[PDB]
Amino acid sequence: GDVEKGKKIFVQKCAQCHTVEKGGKHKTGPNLHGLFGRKTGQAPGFTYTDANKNKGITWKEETLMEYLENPKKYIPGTKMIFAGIKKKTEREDLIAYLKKATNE
Amino acid sequence: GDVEKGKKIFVQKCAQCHTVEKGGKHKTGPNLHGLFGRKTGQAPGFTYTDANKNKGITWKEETLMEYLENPKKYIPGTKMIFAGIKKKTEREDLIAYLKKATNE
Amino acid sequence: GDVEKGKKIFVQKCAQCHTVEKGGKHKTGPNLHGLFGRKTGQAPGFTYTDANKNKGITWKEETLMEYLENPKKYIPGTKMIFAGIKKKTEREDLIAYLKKATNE
Ligand code: HEC
Ligand code: HEC
Ligand code: HEC
Repeated sequence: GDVEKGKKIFVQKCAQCHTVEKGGKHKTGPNLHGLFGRKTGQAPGFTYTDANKNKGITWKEETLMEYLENPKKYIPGTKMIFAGIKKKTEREDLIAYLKKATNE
Repeated sequence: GDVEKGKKIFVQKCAQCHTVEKGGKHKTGPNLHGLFGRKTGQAPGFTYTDANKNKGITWKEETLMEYLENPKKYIPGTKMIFAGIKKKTEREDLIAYLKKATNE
Repeated sequence: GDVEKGKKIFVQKCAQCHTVEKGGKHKTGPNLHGLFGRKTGQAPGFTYTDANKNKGITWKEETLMEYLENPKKYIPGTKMIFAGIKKKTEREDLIAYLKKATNE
């Protein structure tokens, strides 16, 4: 595989939601560092859909090749954009900030 | 709730689509200034889905807690990304612009 | 139509995914230069959905007016955000890059 071309593909189609560096930050999507040889939905600090959290497979060339071809087909129920916040604590904190920030 | 903590959440999951400050601009989503105590779909100058426009509830701790847990469940039909432009005149202006810029 | 207003509409609701200038880059969506008088899904260098690729209509005021009011109704199956990579080649390159970058 051509790593050089890979980078460019990532910048145009993935970077908007993903970071790859170690210690990288979470955005719309989880940080991808340490992806290979690891099971789906295990990036620390990120809240996945139950589907991505339980797909159960290990990310590698074969699995990635099939997933990236059609994510929704490989993992029915996965969501690429905001679909809500599960943790009650998280929602509470967000709402606290909102009651303050939107009340200038 | 924790205001600080909530800000990091907003920045990571909401900022790309929402502004909170008074007079702040609409983006993909409506500016959220004066959210609390206001009825759904009432931000001046933003075109909501008929669903969000007519949900008929008032934004507050409880209503927001349920909505943020699962947006589309609370307001079936709500759209997070471009789903079209209702106003005929707006589509006309936009098209006149494209007619100019894409042929230049 | 009012081009000046049209430019404002495009900046707020289209710019994030589309460029218009000749030689413009492809982002989430395809560069739109040369849109008028061309068949759907004909932008060089962009991988459209089979739906957008074969809608078979010519982009003109009449067609755009309908499309812009409700895209998915006009072209069912069309996707506005990442829905997968068709070409096995790109997937291999992307995966080769990830293999390196995510392993820092
Ligand atoms: C935002 C609009 C995204 C774009 C564009 C891309 N991805 Fe993504 N990805 C996104 C989210 C929110 C999620 C999780 C969804 C869920 O169901 O919880 C993901 C997840 C992945 C994963 C799996 C990670 C894991 O299981 O730990 C991979 C491997 C992945 N995304 C890859 C990927 C690539 C390579 C992209 C560009 C081609 C890409 N994504 C774009 C959000 C978004
Ligand atoms: C990203 C979040 C987008 C936004 C916002 C807008 N568009 Fe888009 N558009 C996007 C994609 C990914 C695609 C292709 C979808 C597919 O099925 O492959 C498109 C396509 C168009 C087209 C047709 C291009 C062609 O036939 O060659 C047009 C005419 C178009 N989009 C226009 C457009 C305008 C004017 C927008 C704002 C009002 C707009 N798009 C937003 C992604 C996104
Ligand atoms: C991307 C686009 C987003 C993201 C990532 C978030 N929201 Fe927001 N939001 C968006 C839109 C286009 C709409 C309106 C949808 C429709 O018309 O059906 C909204 C609306 C809200 C609302 C209700 C506003 C109102 O009734 O006046 C709220 C309270 C809201 N969104 C909040 C919100 C928060 C706190 C987010 C982060 C967790 C968030 N959104 C993300 C679009 C988008």
